[PDB]
Amino acid sequence: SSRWSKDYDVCVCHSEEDLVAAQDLVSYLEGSTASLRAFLQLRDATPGGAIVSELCQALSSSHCRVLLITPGFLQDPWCKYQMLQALTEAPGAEGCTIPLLSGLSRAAYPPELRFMYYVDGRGPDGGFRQVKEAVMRYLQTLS
Repeated sequence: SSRWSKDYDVCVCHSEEDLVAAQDLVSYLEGSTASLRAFLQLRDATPGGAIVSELCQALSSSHCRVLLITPGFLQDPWCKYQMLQALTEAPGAEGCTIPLLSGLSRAAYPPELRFMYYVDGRGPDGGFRQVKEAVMRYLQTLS
């Protein structure tokens, strides 16, 4: 059998500042826990110019995604314009991301995020690791 069913299963979009974290948390599931194949596609230095790529269905082909960033960094226009896919430009119920926030009242993230999510991980309670528990709540769909 060569014909594949999907190209991407899980993607962890985060800053290189936590390259070790994303790889540490992903390593847990990669083992014999979730039995999935997650990949980290960090921003790469473009060759120069930049065009408007067609609808990236690949990003929507994924099942789940882990998003871990700061309230000050995510506040940037790049993160907002990039996360636009998770804001409104989403598939429907796939490629869902889990943005971790440290007790933010819509001060760091836009109002578009308004939904039945409720960002958790406020104060120094180990929000970083909490990202692993967040993705665990998504598996509930496979019950």
